[PDB]
Amino acid sequence: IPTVIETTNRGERAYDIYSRLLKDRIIMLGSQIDDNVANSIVSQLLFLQAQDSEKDIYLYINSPGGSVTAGFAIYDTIQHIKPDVQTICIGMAASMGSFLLAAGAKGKRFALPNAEVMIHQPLGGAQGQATEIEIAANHILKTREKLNRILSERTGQSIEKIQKDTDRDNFLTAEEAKEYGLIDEVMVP
Amino acid sequence: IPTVIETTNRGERAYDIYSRLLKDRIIMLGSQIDDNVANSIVSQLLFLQAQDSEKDIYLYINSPGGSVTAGFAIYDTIQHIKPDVQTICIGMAASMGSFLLAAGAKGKRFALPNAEVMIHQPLGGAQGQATEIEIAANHILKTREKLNRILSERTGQSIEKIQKDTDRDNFLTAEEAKEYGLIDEVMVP
Amino acid sequence: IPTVIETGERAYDIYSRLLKDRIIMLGSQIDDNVANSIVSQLLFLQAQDSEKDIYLYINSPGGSVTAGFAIYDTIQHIKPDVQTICIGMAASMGSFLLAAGAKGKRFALPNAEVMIHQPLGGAQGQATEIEIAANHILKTREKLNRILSERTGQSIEKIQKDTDRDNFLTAEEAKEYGLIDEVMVP
Amino acid sequence: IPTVIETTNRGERAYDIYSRLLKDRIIMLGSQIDDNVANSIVSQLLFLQAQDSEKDIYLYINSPGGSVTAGFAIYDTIQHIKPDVQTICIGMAASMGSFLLAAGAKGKRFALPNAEVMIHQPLGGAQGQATEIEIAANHILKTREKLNRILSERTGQSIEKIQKDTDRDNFLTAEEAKEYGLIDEVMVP
Amino acid sequence: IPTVIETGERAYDIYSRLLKDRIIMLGSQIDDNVANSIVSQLLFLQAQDSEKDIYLYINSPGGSVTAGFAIYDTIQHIKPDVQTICIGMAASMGSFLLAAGAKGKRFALPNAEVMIHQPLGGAQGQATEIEIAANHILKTREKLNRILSERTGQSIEKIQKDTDRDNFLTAEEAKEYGLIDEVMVP
Amino acid sequence: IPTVIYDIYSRLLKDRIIMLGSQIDDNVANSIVSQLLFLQAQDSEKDIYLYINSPGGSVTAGFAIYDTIQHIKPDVQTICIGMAASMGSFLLAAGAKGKRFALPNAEVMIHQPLGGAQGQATEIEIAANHILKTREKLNRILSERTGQSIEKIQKDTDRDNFLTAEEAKEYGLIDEVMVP
Amino acid sequence: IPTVIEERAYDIYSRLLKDRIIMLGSQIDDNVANSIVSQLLFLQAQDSEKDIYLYINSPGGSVTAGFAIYDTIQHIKPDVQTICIGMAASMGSFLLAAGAKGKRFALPNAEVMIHQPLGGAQGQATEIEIAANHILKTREKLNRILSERTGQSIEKIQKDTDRDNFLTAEEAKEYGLIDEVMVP
Amino acid sequence: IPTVIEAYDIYSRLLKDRIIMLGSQIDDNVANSIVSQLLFLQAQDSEKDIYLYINSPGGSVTAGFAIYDTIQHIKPDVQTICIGMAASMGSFLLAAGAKGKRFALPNAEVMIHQPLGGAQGQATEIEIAANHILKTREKLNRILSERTGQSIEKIQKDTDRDNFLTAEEAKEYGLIDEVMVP
Amino acid sequence: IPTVIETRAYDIYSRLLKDRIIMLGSQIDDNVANSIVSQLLFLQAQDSEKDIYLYINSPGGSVTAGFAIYDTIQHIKPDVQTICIGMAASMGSFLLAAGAKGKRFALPNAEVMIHQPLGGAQGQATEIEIAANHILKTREKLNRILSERTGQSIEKIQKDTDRDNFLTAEEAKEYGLIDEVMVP
Amino acid sequence: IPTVIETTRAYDIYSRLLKDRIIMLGSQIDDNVANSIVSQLLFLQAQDSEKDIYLYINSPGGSVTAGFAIYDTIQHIKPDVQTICIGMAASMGSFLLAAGAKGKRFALPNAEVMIHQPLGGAQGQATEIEIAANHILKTREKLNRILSERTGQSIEKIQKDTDRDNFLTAEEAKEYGLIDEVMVP
Amino acid sequence: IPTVIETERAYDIYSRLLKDRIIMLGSQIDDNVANSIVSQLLFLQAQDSEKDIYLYINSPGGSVTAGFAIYDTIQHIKPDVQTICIGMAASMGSFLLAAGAKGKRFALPNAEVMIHQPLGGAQGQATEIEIAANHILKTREKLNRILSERTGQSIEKIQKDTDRDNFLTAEEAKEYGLIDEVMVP
Repeated sequence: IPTVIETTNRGERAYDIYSRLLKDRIIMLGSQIDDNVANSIVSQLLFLQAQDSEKDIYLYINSPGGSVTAGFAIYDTIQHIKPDVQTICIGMAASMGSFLLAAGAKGKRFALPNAEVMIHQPLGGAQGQATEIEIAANHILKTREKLNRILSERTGQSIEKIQKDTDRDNFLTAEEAKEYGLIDEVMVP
Repeated sequence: IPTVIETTNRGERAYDIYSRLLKDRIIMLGSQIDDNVANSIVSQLLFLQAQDSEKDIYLYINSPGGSVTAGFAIYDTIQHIKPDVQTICIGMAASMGSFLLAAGAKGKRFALPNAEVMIHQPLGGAQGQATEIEIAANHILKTREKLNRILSERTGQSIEKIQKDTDRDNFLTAEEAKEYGLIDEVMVP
Repeated sequence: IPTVIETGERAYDIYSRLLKDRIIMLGSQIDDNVANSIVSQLLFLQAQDSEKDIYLYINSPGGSVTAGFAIYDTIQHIKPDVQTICIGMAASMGSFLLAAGAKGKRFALPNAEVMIHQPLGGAQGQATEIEIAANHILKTREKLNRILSERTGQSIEKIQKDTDRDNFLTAEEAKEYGLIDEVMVP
Repeated sequence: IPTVIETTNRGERAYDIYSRLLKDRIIMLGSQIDDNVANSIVSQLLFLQAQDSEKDIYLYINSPGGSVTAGFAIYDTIQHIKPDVQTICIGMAASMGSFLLAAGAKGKRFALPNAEVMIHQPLGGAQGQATEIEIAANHILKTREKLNRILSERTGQSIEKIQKDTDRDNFLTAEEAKEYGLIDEVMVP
Repeated sequence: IPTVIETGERAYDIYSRLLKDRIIMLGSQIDDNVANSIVSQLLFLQAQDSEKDIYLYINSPGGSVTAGFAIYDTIQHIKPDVQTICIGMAASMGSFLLAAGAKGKRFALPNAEVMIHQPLGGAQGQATEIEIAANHILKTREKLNRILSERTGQSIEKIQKDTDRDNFLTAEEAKEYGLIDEVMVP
Repeated sequence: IPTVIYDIYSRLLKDRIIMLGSQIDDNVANSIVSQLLFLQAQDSEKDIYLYINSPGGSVTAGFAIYDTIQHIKPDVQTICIGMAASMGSFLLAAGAKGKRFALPNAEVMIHQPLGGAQGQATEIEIAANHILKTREKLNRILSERTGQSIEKIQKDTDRDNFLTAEEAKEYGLIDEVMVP
Repeated sequence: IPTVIEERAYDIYSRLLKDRIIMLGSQIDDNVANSIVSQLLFLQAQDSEKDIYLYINSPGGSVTAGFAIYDTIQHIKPDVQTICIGMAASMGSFLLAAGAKGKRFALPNAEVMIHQPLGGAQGQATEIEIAANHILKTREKLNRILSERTGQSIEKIQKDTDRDNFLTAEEAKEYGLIDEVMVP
Repeated sequence: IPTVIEAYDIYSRLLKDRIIMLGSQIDDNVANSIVSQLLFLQAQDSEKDIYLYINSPGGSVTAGFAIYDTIQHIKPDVQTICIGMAASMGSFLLAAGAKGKRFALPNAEVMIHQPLGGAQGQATEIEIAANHILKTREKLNRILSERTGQSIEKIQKDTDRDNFLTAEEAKEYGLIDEVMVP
Repeated sequence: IPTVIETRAYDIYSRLLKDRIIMLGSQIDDNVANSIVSQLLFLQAQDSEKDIYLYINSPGGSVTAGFAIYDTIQHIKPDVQTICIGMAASMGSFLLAAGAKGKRFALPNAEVMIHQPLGGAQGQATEIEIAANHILKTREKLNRILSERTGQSIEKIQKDTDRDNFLTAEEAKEYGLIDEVMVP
Repeated sequence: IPTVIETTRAYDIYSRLLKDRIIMLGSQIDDNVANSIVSQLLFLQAQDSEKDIYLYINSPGGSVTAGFAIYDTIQHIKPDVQTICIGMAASMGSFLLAAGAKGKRFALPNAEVMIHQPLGGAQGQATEIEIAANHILKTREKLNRILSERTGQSIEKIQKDTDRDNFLTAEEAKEYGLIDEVMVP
Repeated sequence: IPTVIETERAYDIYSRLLKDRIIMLGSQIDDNVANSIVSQLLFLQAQDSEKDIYLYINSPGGSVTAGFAIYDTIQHIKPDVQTICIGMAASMGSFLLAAGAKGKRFALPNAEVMIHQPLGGAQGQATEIEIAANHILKTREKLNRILSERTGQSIEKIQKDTDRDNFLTAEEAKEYGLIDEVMVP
């Protein structure tokens, strides 16, 4: 991670490249989504709204997904803030990564031509007593319904179709992701 | 594991201690119940029926429990064979051990005075997709119903009461196990 | 494993004395070593008497499909009828071997469980190596479904549907399905 | 962990993203609650009161919970300081996290629409002699009572209801959490 | 474990040859596996002769309470008198079994040690789970103290006091306490 | 720990606040002793505020902090947050008289020191004598600081003794419970 | 391993050995090869005229261990029938094709797999060259022998073994690895 | 490394001359960094050439496409220079440079091959994984076909096993334009 | 361990047991002590008059396990001759001294070592005190018995066992740990 | 790693020596280390395309590929790169030492130079092992060819002398043509 | 381990050779091994205290303590104990070889003998290290003195020869006095 040096009338500024890009309202999500990652992204979003609530924000996504709970922290923050959040998929947007890709501002969800999108049903686990397993089962099914419902609103697909299409891992081309309604445009070079 | 050797007209017979007791129609269950242990108990039961279909068999139980399916293999074999199987609890009959104790011939289920009996919910696990966790949850809840129903048939308790009494680990005195109907008598002196 | 002595002096282990009554016990996972023992017992029993029934008790979570087919083919190869009796659980290749018993003589005890599902495998390496591995496992699936179809009376398409994920069956459901012939009372 | 560099009369002052938000009286909790996290949250609260004892503090919560003890250190510091501490649930407030969510200024406790709240009873361990195990059991039962008592005061639900509701893991939607009295309002986009 | 032979041909190990003289050697930690062997030997010895005394040698750090009660209850259930002889160390459940021997026939060799103490255990998980486990181990403590009171002649309250921490007793001190009846001479 | 290029603990040290929020080992004791010595050098008259959330740790490390507290000129106020257990409770009771506090839901625990002995009987005797000797040291100082007798403290610390904040005040480990 | 008593006491494999049946139900290493070879030597010494039955369920293994069994089969007087049950893979399928002509069998659902020998090489470039030459030379030996026993050309075998190649019993017969599929 | 605190390391120094250095395996972290450098350099100057030095055993196909698509998206020409080795996804990124501006040093090696992957689980899951990796192979082949001039059929044959090229053979293949002479 | 058959298959240790010889050639733990005690009780049952020969090559071990063997030796009727071969250290040297008076031997190059017992204690100060009190009491028990068996004063043994003390067989004889050094 | 502070700016000792156009190679040669050496070489050329560069070499060698990244960069850039062996130049380290500018290859009196044949490994099918064998033999030929051209030895002689580990004295390395002079004192 | 049946009684090969009064030492010398060999020597003496015993030695040595248990047993019993070195007699194994009956110590023509210092360890306080130091030095003296008596070599020579590993040819072992003859053919 290289450093960019910027000189001002008051003194020198040492930015790492991500922080230099944040200066231009660009946020780079390039890893698995967890609590520490979600914390960072939410904080960048809150900060950027505070700087200017009218200017667009650019969220670059290259992510195999991860925690559904961490993903919803990002999702809710995007919808809560005033600025439009553009979403750009580079490389891969899988599971919760694709859910956040589809969460960008209407008309401002993009994928580069060779980017891949994957949709699937959530993964979890349960150990212990039968009643403990029932509780964990009921919970994962409930979050599944919630993910499908929201994805339905954002793509225009029926909840029933999404249920069918996510039963097993579903890899989508950038053009297929447009057809599906996950993105609005493929950014042709 | 000590050896016992006996003289017959036509030569010498060296038995391990458990084999010598099996000659007298006694089976010792003193470990966790797994597929191997179940395979041994079932074979021992089938052998003893084939030797004499009239005479009682004696199953001593010191078991913390284990596999439900391995437990049912034993349970179903006990109910299938012609001879009465007496069940004697020594030390502890926990979980599937207590289910097997209650499975003995009615009137012939016993515990020694300081023996412990424990009843609980079946334990399990599942990892993977929501739908996979649903199948495994539905399954453990089904085997719980099955265990509760049989226990009800054998103890005289209601299914609703067994459901309540097994929600958490429930430790029983030998006399408490008689009152519950898991055994028939507490063996003095 | 307990010992049984009968009258020189015959010293049998418990499974060997049961083998004397033509009883074979499968109470573990099916791997090459297990399959080799079962096949060997089946060949021994036919060598002893090619007319008398053989009794195969099954309590198995399954295992190697290939080891399962060794047992399956040996059952169909030999002359004696092989009765299959499910105790506890017949899962994966276990259930397949249960359905493989002599027609009219496939049994389960009342509380025995049956589970049917897809074969499991793996593939690592180059795209073409993964393709070969996928083609292979999809072919063994078809082979399993076709045989299972013949033995149950269910269509190949139904078995494909019913095995997509783990399918737990009660003893009564297994009979209704055609995996067994009778549930054994008492 | 991105950097924000501000120009001040003195020179070039750089903050990590969380430190720039701290300047806006925003504290970000996005992890397990252990003694290190508690020490950090507490220090941030003590710092913000010293900067301004009148203005509100904003505490964002995305936490699986953790140490009851570390959780109470944060709870007690919140009630101690003069400024109102608004609490906002993003993603998940589970266990001691939901307790801290309920701990915000009354009328100023929030969750974003897709945030989840989980309540449960405390977890612990006890090894050794029967009397040592008795000491540990008595202690965890007292902290359970204490947690229930405070939650009652924060939510308006009875101790008897909370005890029943926290016997096993209890997952709540944002709207259910509001109904329960754990939060005051669900923040609409 | 050396072999002894009696002239078919009788090949015994040393413990097997001692079992002929109704001697059982308990010289290890007490678990279900060990309790299995001891209970079996006791049942076998009763079936051979229900009048003759049984000799139980004890060199044990103790172990599982429930496994110990399997042995304890079997000793009380069978017809023959079980003499207990402590060699080296009888600790915890070992000391409990030593005290369990037929009244008048509990022995320790002069330099043997006896230790009495609280039962040990563990609880993990929810507050309610820890409560159940705490209640259980307190209950079994009460059961052990109650029986030790009967067996030794000391009051329940004195045993509770004396087992709060590890309490090492000399052979003579164990006789004074009522755990044994006589110190074996010479 | 939110950082400015001043981490959060350094900004509080500027207010004469020392935060103890971990186990007490030689490194932690080093840091706190150094902070205590530093704050004295800044101003030898102004109070110091020591927040305690500690499961305890090394008796040796705790004593370095204890003795440093008594050695320096300024009063050191002790404030228990969350939990002060073991050597943490000892350091709580070690603050300036009238200036020992606990927040309402804070917990205090007192007990015996723990240790180990390995090797020859005489080596085990030396180590047993040493730990018994340090227990007497701790009990004596606790007696002086709580107002309870050494005889009662020996009884009360035989096993893990968990105290409520109001019970800790009643015991004399703290002076006040900080409302609200 | 169960016991059989006639008084004599065999394990089941030892019982079958009396009927001149050898079972190969594992990976082929030096230990396994030693046991098979010894059984073949024993059976010939018992009776040099009667057929031997070699049941094969093997994922294969060591080529060198496989050739120890192969050469022993061709060296002894009695015909060795090979019967594939379950799977004959790699060196296992090589030994299946090594059975007496007209007497190589597979059961109807048995699998046969053929492929390249596998190996490793570490060290200096010259050491890697030697190991490469060696494994290429053993490949040619395998192909040449398979060619004689199946009737397929060396060019064809080279191509069909380039990657893993799975065959049904019927396909294996058509290939020339076995003579008949054992019905019913 | 080496460092000026002023930290301002050697790569930051080169970044100011519009030089990006790829000297490791290609994963998401590396792709993140490269993509960010590419976007930053375009923001500094939309028309000035960018220089990307490649010494890589390859890595993630998905991360490799992140860098690839960013190269094609931005306005500046991205020159690619192979030093040492450009293997698998590395060689793919070398071929991705501005036409006429893909280079290798004389003793640099290039290796092309099939994509590598895995699959465990049910027959249907292995099928899904197999179909996907076969689809990404077609995707890689078609793009390489466009960038080298070779046909899809040829590239398929030539990438069946690991194929090591000299810099001169890489030029002949059309993976690079010139071999950089001293 | 080799087997010996009579006209009836013993192993070497089982064969020597017929000559009333018990071999102690390992650490002393509860398992070993169980075997030795059982052999002692077995040999008394056969013949309560004849001598028993206990060969000792041991680094010692559990003090508790040693006392099981010690107390059994004193309890039984026959004399127990102790012969040190190689090394008798820790509880081994204690059992060597436990032999019948006049009948404790070592071979010329056999070595004897005496030292204080070893132990461990973790936990609360009071638990550590109990464990310290215990090990000090067992040390007093050991010195007291060694005093009686050797003729040296309790105060001398205490001094001499402070650290590890290696004795030549001749030095062991002078100490009173053995009676004679067996020649040649 | 100590700091040097200049007043006019904190420097790493290495970046302070880089002001004097000195590059230090004091470790195994892998892709990271090569990346760093190449970057330093390209940076010094940007600073001054005419002035000489000083490459100190203390290396047990390593990756052949990473070694060639450095070698080709040295040949590519305009400035002369002097090579100085301190302690040990083994394997690829000796190849790089021999790759310095003509007349400007040095070793200190007690510095050791070791030459040997490249190492590798191959697992899998016969055909995969064949591919890996061919590749390493081809890089052996390439290394020997370049060494032949710079030492003045025949390829035949270099092949024989690199068959196994061949340790050379500083004077012996000079006789062999791997260096030009031994640096006195 | 192969079985041999006599008309029916089953021996393992080692037990069958023990019938012919042959003991096979083909392992490291430790307390378990010593216990076995000692028991075989006492067993063979009890069978016939006049007939010779044959001890075959293929051993890298091991425990000095365990070695002396065997050594002292050889000299204590009445039968002559022949020692035959096959393969290797090293460390304590060469000591036991020299410990056979005079005139009856042999090595097969390609067998190797090695003699050296005993090896040990010491951990803890200075006085504890001092104790272990004195012990192993005394043990060194005891071994040297016995080797001197059995080889006819001086203590001073053996001390110098065992300072580091000394590998001997069978013919060298004869000239040294560890054996009496090299066995042809």
